[PDB]
Amino acid sequence: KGDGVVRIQRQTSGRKGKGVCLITGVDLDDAELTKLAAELKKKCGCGGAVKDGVIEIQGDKRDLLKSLLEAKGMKVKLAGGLE
Repeated sequence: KGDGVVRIQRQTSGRKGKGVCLITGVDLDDAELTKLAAELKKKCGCGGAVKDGVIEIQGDKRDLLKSLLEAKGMKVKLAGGLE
């Protein structure tokens, strides 16, 4: 009962120096995807752009990402791992 899963990952390069955020997987209508990325770029600090299902977001706020995601009631895939 959802049809759509958003997953936010953070490919950092160390402790603190430069982190990136890639948003992809949102299985939803194409026009709907543009509305999602447009909402995050509305009040997140830096207008992020989209790229054929690939929205680039510069910021390590994965925590806030899981929140806005639970706002729609869809599923999420908080990525992670120990390295």
